Amino acid sequence: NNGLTPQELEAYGISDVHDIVYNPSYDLLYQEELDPSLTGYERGVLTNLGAVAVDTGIFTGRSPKDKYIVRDDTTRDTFWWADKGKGKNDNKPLSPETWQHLKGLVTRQLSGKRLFVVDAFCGANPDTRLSVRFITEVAWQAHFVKNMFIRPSDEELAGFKPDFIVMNGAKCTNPQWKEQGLNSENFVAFNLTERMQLIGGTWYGGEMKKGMFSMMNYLLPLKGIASMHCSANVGEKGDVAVFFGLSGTGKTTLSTDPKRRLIGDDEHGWDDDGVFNFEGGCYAKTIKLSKEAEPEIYNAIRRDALLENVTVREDGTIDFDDGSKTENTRVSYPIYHIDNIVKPVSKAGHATKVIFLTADAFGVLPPVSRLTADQTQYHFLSGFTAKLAGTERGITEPTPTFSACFGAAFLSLHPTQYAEVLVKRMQAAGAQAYLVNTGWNGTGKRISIKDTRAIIDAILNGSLDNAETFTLPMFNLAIPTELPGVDTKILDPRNTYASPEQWQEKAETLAKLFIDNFDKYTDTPAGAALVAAGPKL
Ligand SMILES: Nc1ncnc2c1ncn2[C@@H]1O[C@H](COP(=O)(O)OP(=O)(O)OP(=O)(O)O)[C@@H](O)[C@H]1O
Ligand SMILES: [Ca+2]
Ligand SMILES: [Mg+2]
Repeated sequence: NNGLTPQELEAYGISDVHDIVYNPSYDLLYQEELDPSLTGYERGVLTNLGAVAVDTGIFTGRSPKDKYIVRDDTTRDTFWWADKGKGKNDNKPLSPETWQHLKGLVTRQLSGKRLFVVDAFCGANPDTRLSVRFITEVAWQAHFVKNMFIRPSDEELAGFKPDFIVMNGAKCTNPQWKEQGLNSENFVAFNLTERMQLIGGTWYGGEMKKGMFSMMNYLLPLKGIASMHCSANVGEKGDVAVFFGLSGTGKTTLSTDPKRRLIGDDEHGWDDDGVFNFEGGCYAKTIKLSKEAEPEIYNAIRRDALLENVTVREDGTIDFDDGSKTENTRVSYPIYHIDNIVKPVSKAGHATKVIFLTADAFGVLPPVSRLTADQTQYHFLSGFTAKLAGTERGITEPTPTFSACFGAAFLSLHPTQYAEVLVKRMQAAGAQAYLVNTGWNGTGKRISIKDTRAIIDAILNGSLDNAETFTLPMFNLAIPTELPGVDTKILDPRNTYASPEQWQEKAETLAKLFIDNFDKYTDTPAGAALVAAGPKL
């Protein structure tokens, strides 16, 4: 039906496939999205910036409650199941039977129509990458995966064999859900024996992106390769830095620095050769976006970029400040929309700087701290930050949260498994870790992007490592006495309070939350020993 034969899709259970649009160019996608006869959520609008904008419907973020993984002989003893030992997680078990029902709904839905099939790679390295095949009936969805995943060359497509198949049946729902013990009529299901992901009900593109990240998070650590929820860049001297963090904490904004070559902004692996990007694009947040503060991200918004849920006025101009649809407004663009990037392949050497970004809503943690090896493990496992996004934050949150490894929602294995491989990679490279508060302090306002950038610079240029430091009580974090380019006043979180006693109060409350959260890791001699690295009242 074009590139692919209708019979190859029949193997997946899809029938009467009328027309196949295989690996569409950006030009065909542009034409497809602007088709005047499109209706509903398939419709695209042209903005004054040249980029097309879409409305993802009801779902403006991920639906963790609708995430299920089939429990069978492949995943039984390896997955970090939500219903097993100590472990707050979204890995809810699903029966092969219910899975077959869901598959029937999606294949029936995709049957008898024109489909968009995009073949792409997840992982920059040939040896550990997943060849993924995406099937959708909605043009902008194909566009999303074209932007986010690694676009294969013509010769690569020649002998392309899918390792994983993602079927997006956003238009259908499961009416038998109550009867089947599911959360709702929507679903994001994974089956590792069949190597497939099914999406129903939710149009949100993030589900495909994070779904494959969840799969990489399962496969890579099993072979000794770290799978990380971080941004990464390289300086001209070949020095690599990785920035860990949750939604909206600064991974994207802080890694996009003109003096450094961007490797990626969200998901990376770490093998014997170094750090590699899993993706071929960036997924930036756009609420309150200002070209003055984020010129590189602003300029990447042009033809081929795909805006999501932003408010477009009558004259086609965008209102980036408007969060009435959702505060989780986004834009995806192929990585090349950023000028200073690593190419042709998104990879670099071993990371020597590991930065943990935390958006502290309590206004307790210092702007920056140099972590000891034990504190590194402790804070990585604790993953304290704020859920300021992921479905609509920046006003409906920040919700204080402890997200193991700074990405609990995408972990398929136990948090300790990610911690050990990461610690292994850091040791071999002599990497140092730092904790950075991109959140709030005593002023009730977020730390300015300018002060944060100066801090990142200080870390990257080593001025932080050679600065005199003193210990912050309770948390026992080593903070610099002064830093070039940064206002000395903010370095000590107690100073932003009219009384350090006010700080004491909040700091004791936060410390208790940390101690409470960590107790679930004290089971092993290791976890038990790490308690000494955490807060002490
Ligand atoms: N000091 C600061 N440092 C970083 N980001 C800041 C700061 N002050 C405000 N922000 C805002 O916080 C948000 C951080 O978003 P960013 O896209 O970097 O999050 P992320 O870590 O990449 O999240 P995700 O995992 O969802 O991609 C941006 O909207 C940015 O403008
Ligand atoms: Ca992310
Ligand atoms: Mg991002």
